[PDB]
Amino acid sequence: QVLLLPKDPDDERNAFLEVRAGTGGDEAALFAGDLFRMYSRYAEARRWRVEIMSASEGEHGGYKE
RNA sequence: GAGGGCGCUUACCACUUUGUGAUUCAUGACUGGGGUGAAGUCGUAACAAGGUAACCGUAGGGGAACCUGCGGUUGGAUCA
Ligand SMILES: [Mg+2]
Ligand SMILES: [Mg+2]
Ligand SMILES: [Mg+2]
Ligand SMILES: [Mg+2]
Ligand SMILES: [Mg+2]
Ligand SMILES: [Mg+2]
Repeated sequence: QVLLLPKDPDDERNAFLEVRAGTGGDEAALFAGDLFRMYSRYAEARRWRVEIMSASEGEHGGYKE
């Protein structure tokens, strides 16, 4: 029942969280503004730095990338 | 002796070889389009007079649907 056997490289490194619109077009680019709101609020629960480097917005709102 | 056989020889002829051409299948850097997409970008050309009535031939032009010229057609509308 011992829990920490293996090692893990890359495991503490910072991420590049990319979110892209799938099927739906203007609405798949409108749920993508709610996955970014899912993880950017999760990264503030445990004190991380979101850094919006590139973002192209949808027509009716959200993010297409 | 006549005649036959063997040999030789010539004629026809299969193998095989050379030249060139047709044709069909495979393939080829690349390129012209075509078809299918439960989402993208740029427009809105068509269907209502679709907001420039559409369309046919042809010609020229333009990212693209197209647009314009000349002729034609009604498979156009409104005529108070
Ligand atoms: Mg139109
Ligand atoms: Mg117009
Ligand atoms: Mg018109
Ligand atoms: Mg027109
Ligand atoms: Mg018409
Ligand atoms: Mg012109």
